[PDB]
Amino acid sequence: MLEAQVQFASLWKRLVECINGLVNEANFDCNPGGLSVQAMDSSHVALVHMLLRDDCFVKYQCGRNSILGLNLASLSKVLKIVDSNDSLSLRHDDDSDVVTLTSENPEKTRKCEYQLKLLEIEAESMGIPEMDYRSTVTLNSAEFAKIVRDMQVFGDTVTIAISKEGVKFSSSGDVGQGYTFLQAAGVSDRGVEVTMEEPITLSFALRFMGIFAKGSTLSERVTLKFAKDSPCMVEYGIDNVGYLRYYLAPKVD
Amino acid sequence: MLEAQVQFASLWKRLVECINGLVNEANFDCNPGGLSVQAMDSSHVALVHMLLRDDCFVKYQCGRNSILGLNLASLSKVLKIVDSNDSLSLRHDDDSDVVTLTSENPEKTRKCEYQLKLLEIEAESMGIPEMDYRSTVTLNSAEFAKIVRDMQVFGDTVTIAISKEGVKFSSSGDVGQGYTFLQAAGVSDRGVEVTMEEPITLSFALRFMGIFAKGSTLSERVTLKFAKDSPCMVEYGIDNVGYLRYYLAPKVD
Amino acid sequence: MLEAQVQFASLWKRLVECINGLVNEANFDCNPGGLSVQAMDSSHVALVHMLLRDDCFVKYQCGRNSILGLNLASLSKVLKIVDSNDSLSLRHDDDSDVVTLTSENPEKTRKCEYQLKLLEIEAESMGIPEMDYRSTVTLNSAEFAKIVRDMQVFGDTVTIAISKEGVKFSSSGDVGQGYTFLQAAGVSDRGVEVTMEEPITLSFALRFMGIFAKGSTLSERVTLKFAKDSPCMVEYGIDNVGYLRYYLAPKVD
Repeated sequence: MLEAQVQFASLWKRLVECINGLVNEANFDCNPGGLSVQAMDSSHVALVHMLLRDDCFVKYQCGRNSILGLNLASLSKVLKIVDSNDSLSLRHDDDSDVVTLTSENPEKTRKCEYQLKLLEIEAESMGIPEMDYRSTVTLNSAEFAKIVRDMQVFGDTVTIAISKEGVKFSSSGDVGQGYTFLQAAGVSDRGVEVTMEEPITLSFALRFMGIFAKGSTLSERVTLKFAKDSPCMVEYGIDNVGYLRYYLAPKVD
Repeated sequence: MLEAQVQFASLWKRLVECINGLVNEANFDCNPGGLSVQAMDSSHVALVHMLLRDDCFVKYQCGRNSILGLNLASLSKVLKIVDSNDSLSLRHDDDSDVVTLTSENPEKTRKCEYQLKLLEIEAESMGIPEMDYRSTVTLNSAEFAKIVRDMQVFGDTVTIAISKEGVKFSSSGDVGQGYTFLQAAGVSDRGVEVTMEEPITLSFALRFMGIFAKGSTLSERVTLKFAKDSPCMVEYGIDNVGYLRYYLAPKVD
Repeated sequence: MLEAQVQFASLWKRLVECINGLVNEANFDCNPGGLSVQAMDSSHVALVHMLLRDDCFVKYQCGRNSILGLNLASLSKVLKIVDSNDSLSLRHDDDSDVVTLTSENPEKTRKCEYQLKLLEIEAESMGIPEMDYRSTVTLNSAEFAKIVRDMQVFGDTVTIAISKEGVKFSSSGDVGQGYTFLQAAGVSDRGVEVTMEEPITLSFALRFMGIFAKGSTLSERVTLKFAKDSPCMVEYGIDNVGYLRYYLAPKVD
């Protein structure tokens, strides 16, 4: 008999969005740890890990370690109609086969309740190739989102070069050739924060880069980790309550 | 002969929207009382009745009861171009076969004039239902619009359950099952008012409540009236110079 | 060598949009007097002339008069991505065959470089039509723009009529008939400025007037010159650094 009440429904909304863009169904591992979603796309090139630490909710209950699959496509539909600044309780009951969403006014005068059938989804299998180590770059999430969305006019293959205090995005297509340089501002105190062990230059699929970048709604900064010849990682982190990561394979030559 | 000129054309633009949702030609009864439209949708389930009273216009001249058939499609198209803050004169001459919309700039520097051919429309049939209403809820027009656009994600029939302190809007369907609930106590003399004759519960095509709920461009509040086994009424008041009133058959067996 | 950096990219962005809606490829003559584009629509009925005087750029080098033909589709695409308020520099090296675009932050913090392949476009026939007569009218660009879009709900041919008093745009079609009238009697002494010799009433292909009107993003005002049985002209002066000028064939039975 799980329960998970976040305070501003806007979060769930911005999440399911990001994630729906990559898989249309997925399992919600509910542990008293918190909620997590792990999943791959249909072409098995990209990974989603999302954590919501139990201390992220304003209520919580997971004595059990239950799993709930559901339709993201449908959750996305129900979530679009849910006011941004309403509260939102996820809920289950033993073998119910139905999860139930519950929105309430701040002023406690509007109450909505939505109920989705669940699935019925198979074991995750592949997950968590780790750990990149070699180079880290951090930057403006929405800056980043733009840069991908931008490169896409050229090819659907971005190339990321990590230089001494440099991160360079190139692409090629029929149109021609673009790039974008970002020098590293550093380092304190109260811009781009490269931190390489290496000049390393991998490249990636833009379709998928794009899917990821939708994350910029959850976090102002975004972190990119690389390892020559390994699944790279893009991490959007909630400040005190969890993270969203994507891993994606390089192109090989 | 008929001249009828409103100050700000926004009002016309907004109204033809409301009603072009239900029917695409209507007869306008023009009489010295003012303009009135009364129309029924092709399936005979929903009736519109709109009245702009004579004083809604900055000036109004209607010797005799003439009837003009107008293609709401075309009208709507022409109103889309007329500016919100311009004035609009609707005029028709003795045996003119056409009606003419003239619009002027507040500063009289610009003058637009549009002529619409006018149709002959088979007489709009069944008459206004009434009257005794067990119940009467009155909530925010814009809220109500959201509620019916919301319910539409589920299925296309909305059940409206009326309680004291409550009115429940429920759906069902392939995506699942929602309900939005609005409560009604306090506070005189300072939400959602309700009225005690009985607990009553009817349901209705969402297709049509949708068409209705565009009424929220005309009035901050909408009023719902209901009676057992009878056509509900949704009335939006136009600034105390007319009303837009809709009626829909329950989806009873 | 050639090198032409404008201060705010906005200009090129709004510019390519204008001409891109007339031809999808065209020639960029760059002489030391400035940049010029002459272009004819495929249907050989209408004409773009566009100049930007050398004083218009923050840096401008053009010792000899080289031509660059290039794809307006691609160019439009690249400039959608470029920030309005970034600098943007245009370069071509001896016979390079590729032009390079270079955007930069005001604060030199992000740098972008795009490269496009150029082409050979064949010279488009007839120079520009010379003789102009005493019909003129100058209005708000944006009001002009609205009027075409407006007149287009009726037909596909606007009829422009210059009188001492004002200019009359009219149009007919399925929907009905419509006109817009504007006047210019006096300013006396602090929008419309007619200055004709004789009354003159031509008509025109709305499709193109639409295309032309996009110019309104360039200049707050717009001048239309006419001449009995001749191609009219629409001029959008850039603010003393250039002009965008369109020529269209009248339509006579």
